Amino acid sequence: SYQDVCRKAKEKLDKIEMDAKNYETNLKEQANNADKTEEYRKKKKIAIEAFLKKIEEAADKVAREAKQRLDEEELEKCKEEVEKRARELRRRIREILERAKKWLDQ
Repeated sequence: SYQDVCRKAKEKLDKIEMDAKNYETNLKEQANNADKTEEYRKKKKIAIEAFLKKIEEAADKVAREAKQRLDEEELEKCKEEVEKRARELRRRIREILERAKKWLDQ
């Protein structure tokens, strides 16, 4: 049903968002203290970008599949809600990357 599809897509996006927040918390807590050379910063930035781009692939897949299922009344309200949730997740993922680059450039 459109109700189950909506609820499940939102639940999956919430899980991806929490995984991104937990990853960010783990960066600040578990990362080791070494000489922050230009090379160290570039190596860490490319890995963080790769990790966050893979989180974005998961969010994109959940959103595209939810929209596709809702396409095949209140169904339009659900599509708007899932798309708004996908956009906000994308902005949050972008804000994590920006804070991480600022954190490495300290």
